Amino acid sequence: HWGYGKHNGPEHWHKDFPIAKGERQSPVDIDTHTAKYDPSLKPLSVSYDQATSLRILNNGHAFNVEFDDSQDKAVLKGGPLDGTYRLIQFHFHWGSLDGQGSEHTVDKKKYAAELHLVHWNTKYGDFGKAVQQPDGLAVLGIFLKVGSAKPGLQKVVDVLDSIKTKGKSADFTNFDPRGLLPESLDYWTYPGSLTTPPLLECVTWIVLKEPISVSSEQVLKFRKLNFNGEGEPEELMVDNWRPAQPLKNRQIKASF
Ligand SMILES: [O][B+]1([O])O[C]C2=C1[C]=C([N]C(=S)[N]C1=[C][C]=[C][C]=[C]1)[C]=[C]2
Ligand SMILES: [Zn+2]
Repeated sequence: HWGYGKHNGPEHWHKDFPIAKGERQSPVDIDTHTAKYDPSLKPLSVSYDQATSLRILNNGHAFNVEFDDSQDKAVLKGGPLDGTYRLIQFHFHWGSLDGQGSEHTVDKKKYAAELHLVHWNTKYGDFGKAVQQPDGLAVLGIFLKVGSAKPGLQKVVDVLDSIKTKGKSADFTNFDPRGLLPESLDYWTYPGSLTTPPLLECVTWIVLKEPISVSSEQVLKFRKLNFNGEGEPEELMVDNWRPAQPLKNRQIKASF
């Protein structure tokens, strides 16, 4: 099936998922000089204090840390959002080299990786229903730049040996996602899509201006993961990012 190889990568996805050539595809390049400051945009409201992480898993495309979303424990509200969006999971996209890895770019600059905190609009009842709606998901995107280590990220890095291959999972309770946020919540926002098949156009993207810093060792360990399943030929999980797509008829708004 789909992947990030030369034979099944982003340039091939449109054959099975024609929406790949849609009107509101992600990611996109964020041109800082063209983004429109919108004084009407409200501050984001990230309430993760009651977050309940459950487990971490390697699904062959990235590693996902899942949360209990059967109640309004960890939610995202405010900003450009109407309503309450519940955190269901987070994952990253990264590169084979420090100079690439993020999906969104800023004035064409690529970061070493990009964290996606995925949330779904509770008015739709469940995640499956939400992805069929234009305002079904709110993904908070955060860039990672290589520099000093991110203490909060280390708990995730240390458990990766236990989910090296596709289909492996491990218990991952009591993880606090607040440890993954930068100091500032200034952001850019635009309507887009999942950056992976089915590439549904159901996402309100909220991308933070301020990157978090992670050490070269932390991202290096991301690169030791495998796309393949155990017992299959080893393919390192790197460059699991889709390149910037045409902005088309959309405006990127800035909260600052
Ligand atoms: O492209 B992404 O990596 O970036 C942001 C993001 C990504 C993937 C998903 N999708 C998830 S969690 N499940 C899913 C599975 C099947 C159909 C629809 C959705 C959600 C958010
Ligand atoms: Zn993602």
